[PDB]
Amino acid sequence: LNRFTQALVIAYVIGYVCVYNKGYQDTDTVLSSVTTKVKGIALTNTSELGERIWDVADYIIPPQEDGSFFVLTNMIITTNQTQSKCAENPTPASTCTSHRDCKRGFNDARGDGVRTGRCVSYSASVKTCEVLSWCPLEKIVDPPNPPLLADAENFTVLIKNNIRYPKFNFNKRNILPNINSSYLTHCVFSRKTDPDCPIFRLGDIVGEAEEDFQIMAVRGGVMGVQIRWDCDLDMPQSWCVPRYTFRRLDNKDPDNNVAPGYNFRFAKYYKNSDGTETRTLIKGYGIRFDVMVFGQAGKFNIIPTLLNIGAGLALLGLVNVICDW
Amino acid sequence: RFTQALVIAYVIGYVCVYNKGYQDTDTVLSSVTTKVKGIALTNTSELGERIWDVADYIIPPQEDGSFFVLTNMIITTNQTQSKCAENPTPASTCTSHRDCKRGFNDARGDGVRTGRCVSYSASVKTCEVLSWCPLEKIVDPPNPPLLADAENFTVLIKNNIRYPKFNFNKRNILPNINSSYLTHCVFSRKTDPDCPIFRLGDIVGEAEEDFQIMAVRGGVMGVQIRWDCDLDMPQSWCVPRYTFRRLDNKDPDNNVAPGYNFRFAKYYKNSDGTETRTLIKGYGIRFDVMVFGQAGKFNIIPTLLNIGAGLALLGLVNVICDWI
Amino acid sequence: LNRFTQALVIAYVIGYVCVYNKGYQDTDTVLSSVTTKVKGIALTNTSELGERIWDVADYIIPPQEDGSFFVLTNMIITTNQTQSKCAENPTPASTCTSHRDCKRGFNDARGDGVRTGRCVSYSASVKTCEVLSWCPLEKIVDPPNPPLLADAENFTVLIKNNIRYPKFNFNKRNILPNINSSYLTHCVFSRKTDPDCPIFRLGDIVGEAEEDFQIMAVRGGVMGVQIRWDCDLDMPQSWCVPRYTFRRLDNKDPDNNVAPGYNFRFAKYYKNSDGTETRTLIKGYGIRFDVMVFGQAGKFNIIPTLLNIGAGLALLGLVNVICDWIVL
Ligand SMILES: *[C@@H]1O[C@H](CO)[C@@H](OC2O[C@H](CO)[C@@H](O)[C@H](O)[C@H]2NC(C)=O)[C@H](O)[C@H]1NC(C)=O
Ligand SMILES: *[C@@H]1O[C@H](CO)[C@@H](O[C@@H]2O[C@H](CO)[C@@H](O)[C@H](O)[C@H]2NC(C)=O)[C@H](O)[C@H]1NC(C)=O
Ligand SMILES: *[C@@H]1O[C@H](CO)[C@@H](O)[C@H](O)[C@H]1NC(C)=O
Ligand SMILES: *[C@@H]1O[C@H](CO)[C@@H](O)[C@H](O)[C@H]1NC(C)=O
Ligand SMILES: *[C@@H]1O[C@H](CO)[C@@H](O)[C@H](O)[C@H]1NC(C)=O
Ligand SMILES: *[C@@H]1O[C@H](CO)[C@@H](O)[C@H](O)[C@H]1NC(C)=O
Ligand SMILES: *[C@@H]1O[C@H](CO)[C@@H](O)[C@H](O)[C@H]1NC(C)=O
Ligand SMILES: *[C@@H]1O[C@H](CO)[C@@H](O)[C@H](O)[C@H]1NC(C)=O
Ligand SMILES: *[C@@H]1O[C@H](CO)[C@@H](O)[C@H](O)[C@H]1NC(C)=O
Ligand SMILES: *[C@@H]1O[C@H](CO)[C@@H](O)[C@H](O)[C@H]1NC(C)=O
Ligand SMILES: *[C@@H]1O[C@H](CO)[C@@H](O)[C@H](O)[C@H]1NC(C)=O
Ligand SMILES: *[C@H]1O[C@H](CO)[C@@H](O)[C@H](O)[C@H]1NC(C)=O
Repeated sequence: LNRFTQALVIAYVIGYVCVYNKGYQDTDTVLSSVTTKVKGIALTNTSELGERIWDVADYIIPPQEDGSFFVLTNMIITTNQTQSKCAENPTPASTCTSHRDCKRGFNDARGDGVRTGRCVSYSASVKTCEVLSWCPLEKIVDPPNPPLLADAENFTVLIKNNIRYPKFNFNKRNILPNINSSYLTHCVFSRKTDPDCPIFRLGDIVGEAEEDFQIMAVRGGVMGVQIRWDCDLDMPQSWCVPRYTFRRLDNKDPDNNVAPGYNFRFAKYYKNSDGTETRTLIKGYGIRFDVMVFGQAGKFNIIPTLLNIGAGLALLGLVNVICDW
Repeated sequence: RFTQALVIAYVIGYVCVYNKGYQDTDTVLSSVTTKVKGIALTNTSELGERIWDVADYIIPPQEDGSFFVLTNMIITTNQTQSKCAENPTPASTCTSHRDCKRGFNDARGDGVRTGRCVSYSASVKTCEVLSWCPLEKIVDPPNPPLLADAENFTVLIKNNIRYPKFNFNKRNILPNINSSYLTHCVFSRKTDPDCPIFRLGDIVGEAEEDFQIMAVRGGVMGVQIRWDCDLDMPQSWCVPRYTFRRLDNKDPDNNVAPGYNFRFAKYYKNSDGTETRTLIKGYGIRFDVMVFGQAGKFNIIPTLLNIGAGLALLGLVNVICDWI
Repeated sequence: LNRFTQALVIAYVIGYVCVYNKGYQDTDTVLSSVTTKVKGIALTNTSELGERIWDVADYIIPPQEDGSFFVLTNMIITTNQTQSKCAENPTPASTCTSHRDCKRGFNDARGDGVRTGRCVSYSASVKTCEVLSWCPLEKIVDPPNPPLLADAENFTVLIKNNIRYPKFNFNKRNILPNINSSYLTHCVFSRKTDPDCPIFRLGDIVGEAEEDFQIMAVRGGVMGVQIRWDCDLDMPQSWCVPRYTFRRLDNKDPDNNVAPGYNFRFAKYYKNSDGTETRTLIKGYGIRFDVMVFGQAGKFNIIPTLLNIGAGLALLGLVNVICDWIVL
């Protein structure tokens, strides 16, 4: 059996660990850099404001980040805000019977405005603590449904990705050389037909991830666009190609978390003709796209090959001793 | 027979529990999400009581992972494209039209120099420059900080992570957690260790620093999240380890641009159609969420490899020590 | 010749793989954090707008990102935009003979504005589909040359980089301790004279990368500022130093790609005195600087050393068999 185990370990190292595990290569992680450009426009027949356009280029993307990017899909717009005092929103913690309940400063922190000791009426029927803040306060209301920027589904993002492996002084780009420029003029990614088209539709991105753009885009979320560069360096540089994946990253489950979906506040400031400041507060919901790039590669190397082969010999010594037992 | 019992206790006992060398390694793919909550009041000198809603007014701008909380500032207003005197400086000062060179003397004092020489005041005179005017006065930042209420702010930090190799992923919000809990919990090493909502002050504090001394001139806080999991263990044992470091140097010497700050502006189309802007030198603390980690389950490839060398190693151990 | 191969593998492991490959160390990747601050100002004698200043601090850098940063170098400014209906731009797809060609909503998506069914004249000689949108449209024209913010070449960016190796509880900063503060007051990086000056001039950055700031800055691009921390931790902590590299990242070749160079749109919003909104649309071209920090380090360790030595012994066993076959 001594000649049998010896033929087993030789088929175990060369056959198993050197093609299946490919242990004869040195590893190297990817040094990445990405670039996005979103194209589209969206209409909205607001209740009172009437038809309105949002050019996803300028109006839709706060702000214009490096790798990742954020597409506005839904919103609650508070206007004509000015530095002033006013009534908090009706709430067990905010409600007051008189000047005694309102404490200056402390009752402030809670309702997004600083409380002055004064107690005022939120309306005729009810009364609550006065707060100085950006006024009028933001109404407490649910986001519109369907989403205003529902046209977002049909947007499209061009994703350029240059990568390099420092160790192997090798680099490549997600736009393969065998590609027409007129092709990228109107192509759009799809696993089936056009797999090399770096322009992805937003909906397709969310879809592919087993989700639904229209249900998401109401309260927001974050989509992970994973690009994987797993190349065999010893193979032709032509075989090196990006593998695109798509995940929803945040939790949809209302329980067992907080800040469901994804959203943030931002503002537009306007010097009124009176010289006084006013701002428009915007609670924007949307989908944030995180472009996550990673990978590994390796050519042949004598250092790792000899070191694995060496242990394969010592391992055949034990194996023949395991055959004796 | 004694050395053979030593190497067996050396590999299985030492390198396979202490070094845990029977596992395959994998680095983390991370993704984070922050939301800062708070508000702050300022009784400016002249401007009087004023509110800054850390949500909208306090965070320029709203970045991905990391985020930046405005804590102090020097506000220059009513800026317009125009000419005016540079700030008094050995390089900028002039005796007459001869000292002011057009364009060149520009680069230095944050405005372009027209050949003209003008008085910065009655007693002194310096090169005229076109620029955003009036210039930003040269003054120290307020102390205490205006947005000193910042200490008491709180940041929710969500962190989803995945290990590609082991097709495994977890989130910093553990499943054994009420939603009402996260409604008002606040992190603390002692009582609530699983509360992902950290107070800013606590963050700076924990790092052995002081929010009020920092927030005056600014700095950058590293919020390190470490995911070191044993994948062969139950997926339930996989948990984030939070650390806190100040990253920038507080020492005035041996560096430049102490603390952390930047300029930004607010533009306003005047009714005359002419442009004016408000220049703001914002100081603050920038929070860098740095996520990293490693994990590994059992694997025959690495185990046999290491055991193999352990045998060859007992050959040199017994042959070389017998020679000694 | 067996005593010969045994002296060969010994000189192969200790001599080759343990000094040249340094395989006796454990590896560790760098934890990084960077901070940039760009300083400069730039003038522009626009056609009609006359002399104008852009303080790279505030006016030049949309927006103020974490690691990477973006310097505005060229632009096409569309002003007095307001929500309104107006003619699309002349195009085979947009052109219309009458009300019949213009479909409400659908002909919208294409020309950056939503089409109302009505067909209007883009001018006296031609007519095209009316669209509601931010109006007037952005004229279709090529970016100015030379670039308006051509003064950008002479800007300078301070790049502060703190790094740490978690495993070895070791950390260091790209500003070495042997450095005066007055030095960094006016130093400027150069491979030759001042190699330890973390304040790089933009042009020098692009130059070093074998490119030209003035040709780039017209249509934009992205520069990779690579910082490499390759330290030997068993060596004195003083030998640990950053190596700076520079490499244009985007493709200049017009063919075999799209979105050549680098640019984006952004806007300035103004509440008109009438209460109505107006905005200034800006197609900004520029160079985006990506600070890419990476590295590896390692001290001595018995685990990896014994491992490699162990295989060197088994390797000497087969090496005896290699000279056997050579003997025939
Ligand atoms: C440029 O020219 C090619 C013309 O064939 C085109 O190739 C294909 O594109 C379609 C996309 O739906 C595939 O259905 C089709 O199989 C491909 N055709 C063949 C057989 O070549 C390329 O896509 C264009 N650019 C390149 C070079 O990829
Ligand atoms: C999850 O939910 C419950 C309900 O809020 C928490 O219960 C509180 O928990 C503690 C610890 O057992 C009690 O001492 C308190 O009396 C409870 N508070 C009140 C007033 O209801 C429970 O702690 C939470 N579990 C976790 C995630 O630790
Ligand atoms: C948008 O809103 C109005 C008011 O309901 C409607 O009359 C008009 O048709 C709508 N426009 C489009 C293009 O849908
Ligand atoms: C997106 O695409 C299709 C095809 O144009 C269109 O019919 C549908 O209305 C679009 N969805 C939205 C909500 O814009
Ligand atoms: C802030 O400043 C003024 C002026 O001294 C004072 O009258 C007012 O009470 C202060 N506001 C608060 C609520 O702290
Ligand atoms: C702003 O600009 C003009 C510049 O001449 C000056 O007259 C005016 O005083 C300034 N306005 C304010 C409110 O300070
Ligand atoms: C935040 O909290 C405590 C609450 O008692 C208070 O003492 C402190 O003044 C607050 N800090 C600041 C700086 O407002
Ligand atoms: C800029 O533009 C004008 C108009 O051509 C010229 O008169 C003026 O000298 C220029 N300014 C500078 C400082 O170069
Ligand atoms: C800007 O917008 C309006 C509305 O279309 C137009 O009537 C007006 O002429 C424009 N103003 C200027 C300054 O050209
Ligand atoms: C920048 O620097 C050089 C050297 O001072 C100067 O000759 C050149 O004019 C400058 N470039 C621009 C665009 O001002
Ligand atoms: C600091 O000081 C001395 C002053 O003579 C000078 O030689 C040296 O170059 C400076 N060191 C650095 C790091 O610039
Ligand atoms: C917004 O709010 C206040 C409410 O009293 C009103 O005085 C002001 O005119 C409004 N601003 C405009 C001009 O829309």
